[PDB]
Amino acid sequence: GSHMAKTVILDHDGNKDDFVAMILLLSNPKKVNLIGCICTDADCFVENGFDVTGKIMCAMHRLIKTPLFPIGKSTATAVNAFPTEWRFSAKNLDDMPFLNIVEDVALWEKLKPENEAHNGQQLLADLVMKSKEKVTVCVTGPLSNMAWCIEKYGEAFTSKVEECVIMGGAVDVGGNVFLPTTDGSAEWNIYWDPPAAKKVLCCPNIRCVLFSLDATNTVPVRSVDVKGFGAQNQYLLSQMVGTMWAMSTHEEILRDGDAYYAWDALTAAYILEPTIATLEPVALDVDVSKGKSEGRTPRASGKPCVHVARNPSKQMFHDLVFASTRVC
Amino acid sequence: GSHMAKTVILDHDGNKDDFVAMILLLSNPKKVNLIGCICTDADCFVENGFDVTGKIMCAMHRLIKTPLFPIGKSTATAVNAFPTEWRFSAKNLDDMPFLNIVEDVALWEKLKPENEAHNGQQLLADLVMKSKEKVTVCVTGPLSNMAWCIEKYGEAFTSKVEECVIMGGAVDVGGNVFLPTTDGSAEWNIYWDPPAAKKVLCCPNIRCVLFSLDATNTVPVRSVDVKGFGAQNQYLLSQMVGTMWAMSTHEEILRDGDAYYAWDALTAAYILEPTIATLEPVALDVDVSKGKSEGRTPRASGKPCVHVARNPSKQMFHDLVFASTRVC
Ligand SMILES: Nc1ncnc2c([C@@H]3N[C@H](CO)[C@@H](O)[C@H]3O)c[nH]c12
Ligand SMILES: Nc1ncnc2c([C@@H]3N[C@H](CO)[C@@H](O)[C@H]3O)c[nH]c12
Ligand SMILES: [Ca+2]
Ligand SMILES: [Ca+2]
Ligand code: NI
Ligand code: NI
Ligand code: NI
Ligand code: NI
Ligand code: NI
Ligand code: NI
Ligand code: NI
Repeated sequence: GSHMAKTVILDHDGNKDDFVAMILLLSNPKKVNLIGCICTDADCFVENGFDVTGKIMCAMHRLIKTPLFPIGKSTATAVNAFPTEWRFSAKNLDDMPFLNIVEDVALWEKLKPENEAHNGQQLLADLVMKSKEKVTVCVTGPLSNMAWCIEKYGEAFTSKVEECVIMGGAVDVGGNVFLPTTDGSAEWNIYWDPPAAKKVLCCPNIRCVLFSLDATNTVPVRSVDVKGFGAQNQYLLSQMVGTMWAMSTHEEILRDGDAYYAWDALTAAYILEPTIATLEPVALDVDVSKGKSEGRTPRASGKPCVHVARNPSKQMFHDLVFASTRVC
Repeated sequence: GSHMAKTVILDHDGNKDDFVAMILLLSNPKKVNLIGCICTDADCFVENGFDVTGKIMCAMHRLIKTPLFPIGKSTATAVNAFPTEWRFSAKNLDDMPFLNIVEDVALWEKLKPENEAHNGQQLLADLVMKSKEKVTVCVTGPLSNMAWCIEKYGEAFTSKVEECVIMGGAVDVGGNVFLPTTDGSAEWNIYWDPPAAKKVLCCPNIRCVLFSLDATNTVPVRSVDVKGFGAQNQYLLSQMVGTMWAMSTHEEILRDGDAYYAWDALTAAYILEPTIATLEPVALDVDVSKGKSEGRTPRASGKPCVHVARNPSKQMFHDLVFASTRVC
């Protein structure tokens, strides 16, 4: 009652924080048996995110013998697209020396054609439904794949979900989608596909834990913390996460306080440490209009939709990330 | 006639290629005795450029016992600043795990106060005038510091320069300065301070070797090459340079063919291997006007100003970069 790992699927969209989330889950096999990953063409170009997922999988398998697992490119399409500039980060990671260790590249090239054949939405449905135990789905991209599963299979899928831990939305704080067509009240993961997020977030048959901006604002990614990885540069996982975070520490300056946060990574951290945040049940009325408020997740004007994460512990997050990135 | 290392100062502005340049020079003590570095607040924020210069110097000193050396922040200011977004690269590098190894960070905090007192321009003049050998000055940022020295000390300075190997200009090809007020004909290093450039490039008392876009267009930083560093991830210098390049391989897509190149690195490569390119003597009419063609370096309607690098060897560049990055 403590020695059995949770079965987990990571449903991501391939930016730096998604892969830090992936590394936190995969680096902790005592707690997490990662049985598959989905990548969506949202905050990455899916082929890049796909390759990076495969090569992280292969490196961890090489170093600490975590299992290999199916990886599937979702064919979900945007309602509203991410800024193209942000979506290149998976290509940069694909080219990094830590993701081009020769043994890792060889194994991934052997495994790629089989994973190529998967459709990511069907894979999420198949992995959950074929799992012996209930599965925790960690969603760090849009909710498009979860919605597709719910629509297609209803309770035959949702009854096999333990919980869905989700990075998305903004409840009692401002959004982070700043465009001439928007009011700034929406968060990006929701904005990408609002109807998907409405279908999932208020589906009565799943437990949704929601790491909204309310909580993710507590963990800015800053230089003074990032420099910490230097002391443990001999570990591949510190090189990876250290580099991933270092690639982002200027964004707060460049965008005038609109920081890069460890959004996805904190979300995944909850799976690893359930006491890192307290939960608050909330009813949500997800805005699916095509006005300026598109994508907003305001409290409904009302039975709870989601358990909203509150007051996350910066210190626990820090200790998990640094301990995890010393694993190998 | 080959066993005596050249005496070199790197006069740079702190971007990823400036540092790959610094690395090619410092990793090859048999060929190059690096006696100083100047950093200008142009394609970086100077405090970041300064720190990264120091920590690279400290890392190489620890690993292969290359000498320490003075480093100074120039007080040169922009006529036309680099795009702000580009300038943050040295902040990202400052935060990288390979540039935060405890021993190197500790040595650099010990040396920083003494280097902080230096004035970049004054340091450049002092080092050249006090050298026993004539000094090859590698310039990979704007020409502001060379122009200051030539102006203040005349022959006192210029007679102590072997040659100035400069990244700048575009002679028979287009520029890379793409702004609402410019015609695309000028190159960034010249455009940052055109009068300084005009003062050095046609200075009758200095040999200038110019790596303009004509040559540098041969060495785009491309994923298929960058992925090679993975095979060398055990060497610190391949982690640095592989990461520096992998941070930039997306730019060719992002700016629709306007690629990231190994501009400054090829410039330094010439100092290491003079047969990497051939030289053509060319008189230049550097444009200092405030219109569309500000910063252009056209052929003049004259005695040679510079010796322009031509048809650089892509293969020799590759072999030198990959050999140098296995040094430690
Ligand atoms: N500036 C930025 N650069 C790259 N990615 C992102 C995101 C992505 N969307 C979620 C948080 O809004 C989280 O899943 C991020 O991966 C938001 N802002 C970003
Ligand atoms: N896109 C870009 N990102 C970052 N830096 C640069 C430069 C800098 N200017 C010179 C080439 O024009 C070279 O010395 C570079 O360091 C040009 N384009 C850049
Ligand atoms: Ca994400
Ligand atoms: Ca430069
Ligand atoms: Ni147990
Ligand atoms: Ni399969
Ligand atoms: Ni710590
Ligand atoms: Ni600003
Ligand atoms: Ni000799
Ligand atoms: Ni001094
Ligand atoms: Ni384009």
